[PDB]
Amino acid sequence: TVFRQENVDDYYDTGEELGSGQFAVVKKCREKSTGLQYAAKFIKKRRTKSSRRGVSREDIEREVSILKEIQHPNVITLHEVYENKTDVILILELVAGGELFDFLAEKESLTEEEATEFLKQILNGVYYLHSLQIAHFDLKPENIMLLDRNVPKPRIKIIDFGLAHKIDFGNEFKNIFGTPEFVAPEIVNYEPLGLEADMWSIGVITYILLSGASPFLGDTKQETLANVSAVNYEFEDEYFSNTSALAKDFIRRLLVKDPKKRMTIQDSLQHPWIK
Repeated sequence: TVFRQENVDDYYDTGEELGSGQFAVVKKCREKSTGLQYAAKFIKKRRTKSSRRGVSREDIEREVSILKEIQHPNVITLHEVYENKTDVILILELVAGGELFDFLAEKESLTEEEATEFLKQILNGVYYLHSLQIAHFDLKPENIMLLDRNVPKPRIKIIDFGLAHKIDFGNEFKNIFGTPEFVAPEIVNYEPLGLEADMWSIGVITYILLSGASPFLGDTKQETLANVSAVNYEFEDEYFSNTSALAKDFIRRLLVKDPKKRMTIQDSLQHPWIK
């Protein structure tokens, strides 16, 4: 697809560098016409099939396609897309609240009920995405942001749709990817993928959110993958002594190897722990 060919500097003022990925760098910018702040994500193009640097115009085309379709309070929103000879620039909503977990890193330690409030927002955004048959495939702590950390009730924002896919009927998807510690066995074992993968990740998130420890993180890359596939984890008393039976049941129904027997997003919203 053809994106805006005009120079981004004609419409925005470049600023500080918010973050930085492997094949992408994000900067803080301000639209000249409105004075409003946004985030500029520069994705370097591959433009050379044999090249292992940059992103293919198939992966870029896909992420923007998903983004352009998204429109929910708990998910990042796309403003504009530009491109030149070396980059594809995505002007995205500015999310400067930082990582949810780093915000919770502040004492006055979260009550189980207060923890549910934040998870609820995560479920809300996932609910919205799955309803559109969209699997994020990269749900983990660092992609769970806050719009503003200086308000009574901080709003969580789900970002980074670099791995997101549109689950279409017929023709399955199996590719291997993501971060070992937060991926589902179907991803590790190169098996057919669907929306059930995000639900697994959510269970990993809640597990960490409530205990502060990871359920499958091992001493090495191999050990972690083995813990995931074998779905071996425990609720050691040292971390789950103050966790209700409902909170554990909720996680158990998400950390299940068989994708078809794993709770769906709609099932999680009606779970007695979520109410």
